[PDB]
Amino acid sequence: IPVIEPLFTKVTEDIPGAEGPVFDKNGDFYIVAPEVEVNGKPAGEILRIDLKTGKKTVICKPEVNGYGGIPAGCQCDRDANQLFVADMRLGLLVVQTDGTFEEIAKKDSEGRRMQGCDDCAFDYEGNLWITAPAGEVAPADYTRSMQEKFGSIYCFTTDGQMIQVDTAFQFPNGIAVRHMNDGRPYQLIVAETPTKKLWSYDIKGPAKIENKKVWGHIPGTHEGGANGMDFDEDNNLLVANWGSSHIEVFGPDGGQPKMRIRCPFEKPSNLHFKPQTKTIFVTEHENNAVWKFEWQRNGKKQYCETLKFGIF
Ligand SMILES: [Ca+2]
Ligand SMILES: [Ca+2]
Repeated sequence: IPVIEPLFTKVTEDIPGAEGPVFDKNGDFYIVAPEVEVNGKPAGEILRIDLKTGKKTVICKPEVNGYGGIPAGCQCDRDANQLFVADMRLGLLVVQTDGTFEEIAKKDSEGRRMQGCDDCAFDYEGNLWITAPAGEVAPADYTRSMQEKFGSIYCFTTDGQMIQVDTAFQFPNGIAVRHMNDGRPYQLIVAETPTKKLWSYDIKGPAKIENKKVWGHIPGTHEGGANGMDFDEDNNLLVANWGSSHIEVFGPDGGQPKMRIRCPFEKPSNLHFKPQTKTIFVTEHENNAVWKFEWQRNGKKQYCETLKFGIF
């Protein structure tokens, strides 16, 4: 398995548990700091990073009824410059660029308590697919499915429904949607961290998946495994292999990595492409920093890069 060593450039640092790198519609860059604490209690932050200077600005410190959040993953919205944020303590949040936020739901479509979320991914139809490795959201005691299999997967539909699509995962983490050339959602890819497995489902429609299958295998015996992921324009899946010092690259068909990217740090956590470029921004937990490197090609367009009123 070939391994490349691209040049990594430091962007900024000192961001506890650096995660969820994302770009909004205007090209602004954001990341979350889920491990920031205050007196032993969660006080995670959402930050905007000035790429020119690397200077940080906390735009939001989510808290609901005295319960601080643990924001971990983000997705940019198309129909408005707002961010959807997976929070391990608060569930799903919608955050405005001015710092105002709102909790999306405390219960799913079946009326059961919402679980803490980790990452999310929009399909081109506007449906948001979410991984939920934590137990019930605040005020319930914080728990995570690292050992027990109670992690779930949700789909937040365009018509505002929060539907659990599956469960029994041992820490579902990264998640990505594979689209057909016609732009139709084809497959859902879900990372299950400790098991070193990538799972796939066939997407038949909103909140409708079937044919669960082991899609890929993550290398290493190390503690950890697949964390965040994203597709490049050719549908190659880049996966942060937390604890391995590498970012695995899978071909459209899955299986074993077609190649690996060696990182100058042991714990890559998540990644994201800068729109219209080959630039990938990577968050990592060794130094709690954000880095960037050049990929061999542009990233797959994110949902908020698509046009609602586009002819072609
Ligand atoms: Ca994650
Ligand atoms: Ca990403």
